[PDB]
Amino acid sequence: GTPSADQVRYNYTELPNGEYCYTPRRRCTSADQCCRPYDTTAAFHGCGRIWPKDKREKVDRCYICNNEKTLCTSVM
Repeated sequence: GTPSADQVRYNYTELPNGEYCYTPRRRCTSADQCCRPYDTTAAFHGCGRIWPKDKREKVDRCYICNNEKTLCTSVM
């Protein structure tokens, strides 16, 4: 029932640029690049900063949270 790291997981997919996807907590340019969540029905993708650490450098990074938006990938 409760949220878990499994909810903020990701799945390996193919991108239009020829690559697969950019790992989480990695500097990206477009959300589409950021690896999508393992369960699109229980999570979403996007490029930004969901932590104070990334805010310091001010650099958009791949992130993945659950549908409940209660749990998200680690900061490190």
